[PDB]
Amino acid sequence: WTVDKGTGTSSVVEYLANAGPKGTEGAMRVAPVSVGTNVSQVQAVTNPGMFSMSCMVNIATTPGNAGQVSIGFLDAAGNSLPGGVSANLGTTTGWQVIGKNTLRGKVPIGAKQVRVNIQTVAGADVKYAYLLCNVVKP
Amino acid sequence: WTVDKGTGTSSVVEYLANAGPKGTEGAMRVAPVSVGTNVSQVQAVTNPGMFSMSCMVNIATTPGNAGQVSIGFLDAAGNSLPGGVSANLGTTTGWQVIGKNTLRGKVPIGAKQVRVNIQTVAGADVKYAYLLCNVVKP
Repeated sequence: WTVDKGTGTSSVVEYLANAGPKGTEGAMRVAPVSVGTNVSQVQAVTNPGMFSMSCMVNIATTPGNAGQVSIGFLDAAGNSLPGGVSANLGTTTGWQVIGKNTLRGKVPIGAKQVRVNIQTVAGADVKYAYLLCNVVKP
Repeated sequence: WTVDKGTGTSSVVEYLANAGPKGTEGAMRVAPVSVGTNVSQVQAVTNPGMFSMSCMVNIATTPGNAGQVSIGFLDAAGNSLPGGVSANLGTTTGWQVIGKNTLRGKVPIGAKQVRVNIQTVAGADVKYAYLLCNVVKP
């Protein structure tokens, strides 16, 4: 996972053992300060395809929308393509599922890469687990 | 194939025509000096998957165990993952099959690349042929 805290120098992004939904699995806690932190991963993908992702998110505290989880597609040169999807985390506390009707779609024509990004706003304390994406091809 | 002789500048790694098991195919001869020579190749692979590999090896001379053939898995970021396997070449001379109950397993989740390494110890002279690995999946 690529952790970009930006200028948010003291932002806390940490692995926590036994902190997931069941208490037996790992979790990633992101607590940005002043400015937001983005955690991302990029992998190879090809058209045609269909995808759906689910996430386990536990927002402890937030000053508003806690952030967003996004899926983007890139061509061979790294340029963004149409077909991106995003799910806002909201403000409701407790372990919850993201995102049933949001993080889904078709693999865009020309896509070489798929990138997931987890954005947590400044002032939010959120734990993430089970970042599961599946891409099914014909 | 990537030939890494390490500190052994005098190590001999050569292609030999008509030197394989049948006398009609190519073979690679490795005769390392001072330190062992490692020949490797990396290719992309991802979960889900299962794999098995076989090798044809002819040990001409060896001081001890002639070396090993290994398969390892790496993610996109270059981290080594569990599920690696290795097969020792032993001391028996003549064309023989390596990897039957050793170079096999499941592709670990998160794996983005698979790397084979052929290791020949210093002072050993062995020929390799038919380095056939299969990952069953489309």
